[PDB]
Amino acid sequence: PIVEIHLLEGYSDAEKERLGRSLTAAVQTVVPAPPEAITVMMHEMQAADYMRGATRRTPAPALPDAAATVRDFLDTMEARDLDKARTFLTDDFVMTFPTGRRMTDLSDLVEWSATRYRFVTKTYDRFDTAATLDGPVVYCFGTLRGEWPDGTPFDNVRFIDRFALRDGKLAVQDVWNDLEAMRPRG
Amino acid sequence: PIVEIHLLEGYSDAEKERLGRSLTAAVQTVVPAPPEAITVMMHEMQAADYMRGATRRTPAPALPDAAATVRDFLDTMEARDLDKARTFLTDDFVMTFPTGRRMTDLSDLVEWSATRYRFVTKTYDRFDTAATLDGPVVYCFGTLRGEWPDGTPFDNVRFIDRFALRDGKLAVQDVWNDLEAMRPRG
Amino acid sequence: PIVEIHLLEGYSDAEKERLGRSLTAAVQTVVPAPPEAITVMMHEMQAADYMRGATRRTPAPALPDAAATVRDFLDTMEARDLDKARTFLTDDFVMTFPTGRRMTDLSDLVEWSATRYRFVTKTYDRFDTAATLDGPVVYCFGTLRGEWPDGTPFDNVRFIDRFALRDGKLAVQDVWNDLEAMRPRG
Amino acid sequence: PIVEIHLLEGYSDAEKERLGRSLTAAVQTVVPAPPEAITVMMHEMQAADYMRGATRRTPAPALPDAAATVRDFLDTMEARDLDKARTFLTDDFVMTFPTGRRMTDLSDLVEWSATRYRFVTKTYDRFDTAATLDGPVVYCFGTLRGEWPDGTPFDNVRFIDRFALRDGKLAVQDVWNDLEAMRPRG
Amino acid sequence: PIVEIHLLEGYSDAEKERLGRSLTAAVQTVVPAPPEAITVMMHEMQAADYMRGATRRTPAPALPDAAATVRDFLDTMEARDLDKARTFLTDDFVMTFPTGRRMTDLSDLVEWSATRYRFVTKTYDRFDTAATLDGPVVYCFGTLRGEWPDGTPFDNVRFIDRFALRDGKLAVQDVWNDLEAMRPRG
Amino acid sequence: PIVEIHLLEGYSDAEKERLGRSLTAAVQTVVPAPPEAITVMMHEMQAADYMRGATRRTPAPALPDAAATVRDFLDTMEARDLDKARTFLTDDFVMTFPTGRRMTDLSDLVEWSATRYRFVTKTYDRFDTAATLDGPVVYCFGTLRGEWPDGTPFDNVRFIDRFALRDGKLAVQDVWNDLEAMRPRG
Repeated sequence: PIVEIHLLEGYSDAEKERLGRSLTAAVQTVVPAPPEAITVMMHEMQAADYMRGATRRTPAPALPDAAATVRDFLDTMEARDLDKARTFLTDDFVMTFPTGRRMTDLSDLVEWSATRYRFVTKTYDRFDTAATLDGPVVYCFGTLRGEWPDGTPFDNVRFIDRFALRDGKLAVQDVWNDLEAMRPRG
Repeated sequence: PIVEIHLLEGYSDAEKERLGRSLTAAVQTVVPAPPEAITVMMHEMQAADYMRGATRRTPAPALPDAAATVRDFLDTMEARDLDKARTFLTDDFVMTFPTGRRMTDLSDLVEWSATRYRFVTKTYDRFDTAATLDGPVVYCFGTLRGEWPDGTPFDNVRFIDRFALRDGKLAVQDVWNDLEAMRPRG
Repeated sequence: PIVEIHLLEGYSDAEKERLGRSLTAAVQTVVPAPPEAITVMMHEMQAADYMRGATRRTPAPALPDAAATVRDFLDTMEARDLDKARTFLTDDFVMTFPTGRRMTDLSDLVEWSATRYRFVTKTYDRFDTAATLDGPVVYCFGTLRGEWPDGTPFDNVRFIDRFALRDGKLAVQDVWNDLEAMRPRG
Repeated sequence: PIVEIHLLEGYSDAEKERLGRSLTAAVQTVVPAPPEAITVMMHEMQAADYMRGATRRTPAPALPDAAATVRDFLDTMEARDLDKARTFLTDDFVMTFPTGRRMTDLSDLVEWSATRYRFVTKTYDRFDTAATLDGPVVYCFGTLRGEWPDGTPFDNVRFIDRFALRDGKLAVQDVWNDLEAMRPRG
Repeated sequence: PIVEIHLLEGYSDAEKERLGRSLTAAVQTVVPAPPEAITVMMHEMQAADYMRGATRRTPAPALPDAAATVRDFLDTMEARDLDKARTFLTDDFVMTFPTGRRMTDLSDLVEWSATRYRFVTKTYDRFDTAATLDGPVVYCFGTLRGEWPDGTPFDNVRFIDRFALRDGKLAVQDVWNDLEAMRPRG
Repeated sequence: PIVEIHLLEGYSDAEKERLGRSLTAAVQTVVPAPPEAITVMMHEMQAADYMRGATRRTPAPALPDAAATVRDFLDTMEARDLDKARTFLTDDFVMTFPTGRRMTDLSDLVEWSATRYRFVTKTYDRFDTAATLDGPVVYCFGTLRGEWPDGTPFDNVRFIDRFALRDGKLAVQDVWNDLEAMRPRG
């Protein structure tokens, strides 16, 4: 299958590369061709060579790479830099953590987790980006290492995060993980 | 943006529809245009009209709707019809459940889960399909209702499933949920 | 130059003909290439093959030929079949005749016109259709023959009509002619 | 509908805009779509990227905007600069004014009109271009202000002009107006 | 590289296959890509979908396969069916065989060859078709088996034929071979 | 017919010219259209605008003009400059000469031919390049002049060479000629 996309000039090489990869995978959700049977060609237009409604149009500035934004945010939270972390977030950002704990302030999350473990560090197995008609959604999963409250080190505890975005910013975060399934009880 | 895709004739209307929606959404991971500003045009070719390496090509028969395949599998599992559930699976299908329990035989899952709760029933908040270069990956999440082993009822226990597919069959299942986080402890 | 147009299936051959000639002529308003150096290709899409905003589009019916509609209306007026004439008009149709006489009701025109001449019959020299971004606009000019109020015959009195259309119906008529220039004065 | 046009490099942004608008309007003579639903994409080729006959082609230098040419000729005539006015004209230019007065010399028209009014100056309500296969045809209409021969001022006397062009110059002019309909009579 | 060709309906599947292979090969005379990297797509248009100079156009009836025509002529000469062989030929067909012997009558070739060998039968290693703008040119080469005039058998005597064609018919034949280089000498 | 080819930027004007003429000639092997009915359009893509298998292609430099390479090599062999002549050859180059003599060392050809004639020089009637799916194949033919071993001059002895190329180098040479047919015999 051969995909052509006509777009206005001004997107970077890295943005074209994301788009090309995204278009290729889209095809594979229906057509079981190997990526190597799938071609994407991009035709760039200058503003004077494009009109819609008898009117030139302004290119929509590119969204950042949603998976990179999520990783940057999650890195910034591990560095405990809440000021910087907030710059990734919409005004109405909402987090849901295990138990259904719903929170809108990053400080609330620090206090709530403080007693659940001393710290946790993420190892990422995978980032998947789900393209929706409401923009991208990011899933990332892997394992946690850290220490329980009494200091006991743990390791290889599975986690997954889901982020929904709006206009490039993180708008919703949901978290599921295996901490309470691996916590020592007896 | 205008997307054109050239493909061999034979795909159903519903397949073209999924394909067009996936392509539209793929654009939106980079170009934040209103879906109204995004056009998809499909050019259908007869076998005789298309050639690569100087030879006609075989129409690769369409994949099914992966989210619907996942939903049907999970429904069948809830009906405890393991004979049918296995018709969804690759021969090397592997499941990972909370604690990192890695299982390849649905029977193993039944026995392992039997002690952890009497039953669960899934309410689905959302499916998302992540188009990858290895094919579709399906994420679905929502909440569980059921009973703890002592017969105590629960509901609204968060869960998330991830499925990776291969040639229209389910190849990998990973599961994360809030059961151990919500389970009553003396 | 080579013009490609992509459109939904279901236009007749004659409609495709009109569209091809119109596109060719548009090119000739800027590029003084001979018509033979201008190619038009039409790609036809089934509904299933075309999507904007993740939605199939319903194919409209083609507009009638505006110049024929005008001719038909003017013919009906000459036959004095007002009921039929009105079927050609928008509810807000407006006429402007020499002296700037502005009229909305066909019956107003026959009354106003009756004192000006016994009758007029149009010979058409030319129709022209101007493609505008509000729709087609038709111009037709030629000569009138008739009799002045006292019965004196006349012939070859120049006239021109302009019609603006909306959705295939006649929305504005402007009229200009040489009657008063040629009228006998005692 | 999506219109693509392939043309050789060299046309200015303004020429491209004219062409884009003409193609858009052309579509609207058959397909009842709002301009907003109609896209025009231009693909520009360098000489080395284009071949017809195993040989290259030289682009036809663009036509000027016929409506601007007409307006400039008419402005010039209002300034009474007949030397300049003639540079707009084909050698066989022919004029027809109310009464069927057929004229080839601009000085003829000056003499003939001098009897008819002291002066008139045009206010333009609209320009329309009819794209035809023999090149553009220009219609413009509006009103005249001026003075009758005895010095009585008039105002809002309707007029319409039609110009046929040949290779960018004015070849035929036809005029119709309400001057004799509005003239005071005895 | 992606090659697209737009053409009128009416070509057979076999004609399209020849066309696709020739376009692929053409690309390979300049672009050093393997055929598997070269895609050809054909867009077929009904007559109503195509316009040049604002008129429909009639497809040129396809040419026959030049290399098959040659093979058929040569097979016919091996069965010695001269009357049939002359149906492949232009009225001014010319042959040139080793020693420079030029001949226009097939029966002249029969008499000349008679004393050079008892018979010869062609095994074809290859046909190559040279796409020139002045007509097709067919080269074919391989080996001969047969018997010298004294009955002594031979095989693997190399041969090559060149044929120029005109409007589907064989117009020139040139032959070179190793018979005299292999002939036994006293 | 209208051919479009999409390819990476970087081909020279002369390379595009060869490619356009070749595509044109390819069409003409099937569609006997006049060359001015055949247009070729080339669409150039930047590296970042083209993907296959979700990865960009590295453009490989255009092939040289095969018929020129062949001519250069043959001129160099006439000059007896084997060192230079070998720069044109693949490492697995193979020659077949009359009698089926198969040689891989240019030195071998000089020994073998030295006893067959004093020298020959080629007068070329024609080069034909055949576009094949294995790459370009060059045929050139004409006549030889030289001297038999005893010094007796000859001229007008027919010859034909066939070269197959690989990555712009000569990989196979086959030769057929009338030398043994014209040699004086005791």
